[PDB]
Amino acid sequence: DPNSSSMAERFDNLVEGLTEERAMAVILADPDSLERPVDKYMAATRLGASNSEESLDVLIQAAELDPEHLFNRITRRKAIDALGRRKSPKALPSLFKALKCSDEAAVINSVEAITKIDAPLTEADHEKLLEALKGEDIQKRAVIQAFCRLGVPGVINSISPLQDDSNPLVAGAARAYMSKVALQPDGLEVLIPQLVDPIAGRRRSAVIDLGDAGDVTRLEALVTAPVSMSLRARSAFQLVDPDKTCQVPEKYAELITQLLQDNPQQLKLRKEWICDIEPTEIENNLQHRDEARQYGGASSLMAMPKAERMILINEIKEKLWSDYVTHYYLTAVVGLQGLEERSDLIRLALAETIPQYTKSRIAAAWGCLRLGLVDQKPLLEELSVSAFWLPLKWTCQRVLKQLS
Repeated sequence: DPNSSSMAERFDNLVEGLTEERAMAVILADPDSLERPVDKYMAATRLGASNSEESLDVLIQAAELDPEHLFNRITRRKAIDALGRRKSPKALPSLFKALKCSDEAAVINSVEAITKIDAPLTEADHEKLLEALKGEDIQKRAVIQAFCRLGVPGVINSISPLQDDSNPLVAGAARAYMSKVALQPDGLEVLIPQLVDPIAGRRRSAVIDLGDAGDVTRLEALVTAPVSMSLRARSAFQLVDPDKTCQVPEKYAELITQLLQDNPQQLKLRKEWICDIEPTEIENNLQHRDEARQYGGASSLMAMPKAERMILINEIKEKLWSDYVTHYYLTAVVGLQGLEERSDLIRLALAETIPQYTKSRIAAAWGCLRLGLVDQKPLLEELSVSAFWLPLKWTCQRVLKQLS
């Protein structure tokens, strides 16, 4: 319910799906013949949330849909995301033919789907997946990361010289593989400056790759990279809790804590990202498309003397509280600085059940500790056990054990 505190309007897209018996019926038909032809996409999405063997073998047929059509290739794409969600090895033959295809969006879906299934691939399978590797760089990067996560060392001869590909998106991936799969943790030093590259795609890539690499001594580098906390948290938990056991070793517990508290004034920010300490400049940066800029806006908002802050915070909030981006930096600034006057936002954000605003529950949980909001314990105790996302489940646990 954050549209109610909102001059800005966040519009959801609610589409009415199908049942399972109706989905199976329409997913293979010719869309020329269907009452509501849009039903052909929602049937793959719906059968991916199913569990029956009959529905899985219908998804395999939608994954083998004749691409001479335009309407059947889209449905083939969603059956392939669907077979990745189903995580059954029965899909593997379907997905490997998609590798051989022209529509390269179903190739990139099919690889990621094979990654999700995490089944044991054969020597022949590794070779077909290597054919996909010689596409173009956005596809190469998905093929390398598939070997990196599947943990497939036969292809070491192919990924190895990519480490010197000119595109950091391909090369970073190939160095991740060399660390994770071939156990040379040395290729990663390139990524540490790339965590503050002027080009946001490499900055995000570097966060992505350093977690795929499994070199936990890179954890401190993630703490301060101007990239979305969610990405940094996800990669940091791939290093400290590789098995998603919801337990961080207490040797790292403070380095994870400050990654998750995401203090904009202690992140590594270039001069161009830091805006002036003025009402309209804080507001552009928070509205910017790039997180590096946004951290600079939240950086200077904190820097503003408290009196004007208390109003700037308020006006910005009544303007954009439904913007999940602005909703996060507001919650964080209140909690990081301990602004007791805006204790209401720390409680609002922690109660936020709409999944988009999750990072804000993290900022709110750290704010309850900083502010001593012990009345929130029945809600922290709830998340400590049933919060779906690990960095959130773990944050509430840390706050509970030291909330007095």
